[PDB]
Amino acid sequence: SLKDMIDSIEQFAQTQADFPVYDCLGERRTYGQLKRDSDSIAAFIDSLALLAKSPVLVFGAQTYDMLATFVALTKSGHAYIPVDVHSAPERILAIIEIAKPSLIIAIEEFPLTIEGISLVSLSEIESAKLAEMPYERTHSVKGDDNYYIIFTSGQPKGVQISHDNLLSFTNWMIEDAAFDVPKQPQMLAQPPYSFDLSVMYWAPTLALGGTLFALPKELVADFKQLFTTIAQLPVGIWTSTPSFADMAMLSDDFCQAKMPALTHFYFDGEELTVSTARKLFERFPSAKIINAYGPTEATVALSAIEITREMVDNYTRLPIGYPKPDSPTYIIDEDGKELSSGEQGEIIVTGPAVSKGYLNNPEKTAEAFFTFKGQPAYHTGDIGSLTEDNILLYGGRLDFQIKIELEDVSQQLNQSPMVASAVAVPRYNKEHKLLAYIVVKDGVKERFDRELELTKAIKASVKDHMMSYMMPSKFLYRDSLPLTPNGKIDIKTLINEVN
Repeated sequence: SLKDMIDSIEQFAQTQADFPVYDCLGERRTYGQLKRDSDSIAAFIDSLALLAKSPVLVFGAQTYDMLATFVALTKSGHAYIPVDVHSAPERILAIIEIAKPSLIIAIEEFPLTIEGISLVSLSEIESAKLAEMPYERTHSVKGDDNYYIIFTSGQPKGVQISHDNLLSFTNWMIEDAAFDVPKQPQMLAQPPYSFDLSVMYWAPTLALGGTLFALPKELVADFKQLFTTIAQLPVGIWTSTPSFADMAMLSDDFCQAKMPALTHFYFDGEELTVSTARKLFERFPSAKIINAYGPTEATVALSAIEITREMVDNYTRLPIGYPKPDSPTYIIDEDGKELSSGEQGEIIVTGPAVSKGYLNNPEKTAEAFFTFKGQPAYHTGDIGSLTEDNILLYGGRLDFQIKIELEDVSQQLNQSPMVASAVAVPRYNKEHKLLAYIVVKDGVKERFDRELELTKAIKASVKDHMMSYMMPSKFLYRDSLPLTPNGKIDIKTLINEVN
């Protein structure tokens, strides 16, 4: 049972000083270096005489200095706000208005000028590391103090995760049979620090003293090379969105033979498709696949389960798994009434992993955060249900249960032997409403004179399992789907594209 994230990495600094905590295509850093580097940055932070416990915005990609800096802020009692190098300047500016950081640490070149706030760059950090100052933790973040603030993706909200929030996620994850995390795990680090899925690699990794394998900023660009460089890393564990795995599927190198070391896939953030999973079993016969689910507002994930071939062969949708023992999760009616097994309603999460709320936004906190049986609770905005087995099943976003949930129509379509992926979207006219974007498997377009014949053909492929009222009317064909900065299918965009 983990007690303090920092205490942990501090031990590994005594216990396995020269073991690698970080690797970027071969340039490595060790637990001993992480301790000294972060001790010295901490010292530099304290010398800046920032207001106690103020948050600090850390802007960069996924280099070692990002992590060293995060650890230094935690040591010196500051929550960090991670902002990725690719985020839109308006997003950055909005984040800065909401969070009112006392300092900006631009570990990559800051793309803006913001007067009124202290700004420090990479050179200051490197100069602090080079100075090797000593550090004693007198005012680290502990308990209910913010550990990090992650901004959501509408208009942005700042989710406050406390050290206690964090420990509850991490302690579950490393004790969970599904995840089954090995000692000193060797984990890919593909998700950006601005997205909370990244916690799913750095927390268990730092807690179990493994190594993070990070990729350079410019490989994020070209996908042919990306997946070829990833291929060469001795990574044991792949953590990403399912859409990112779908992209990996287009590479010859994404397979057992080229990635002999790969034992586990951890997915969160997005519906894991039956088809994606089947395909993963094609390329990695021996790999285990873990589906996990949770909102940012409850620390990364609240449930998880192993995916089997039994499930892939049989099910329409994949399960999102067993809720964690310390975070009681409930399904509720629209009236607030808890539902018995099997009925569908809003997923509600409770317990010590629930965020204390949205930084400086009490209206939105009051709307989503409430007390359920005297336990702090969060409205997920997700529809699902609970099995007798205590297994969460996913229906979809409340925003998209349009009565059925668009998500269901979508997965019923993905069942077509002709469809690569589909998304059912509605058309609006006065705030008044059934279509679907389709990408077909390759070599399908060419088998067909016109769109109508293709549409009739697709619609016949799925008819015997699709209720009549759930079959959309017009299909809109594209060659791929738009992807959000965080590796997700951009549903919002697709619904706007059809006004």
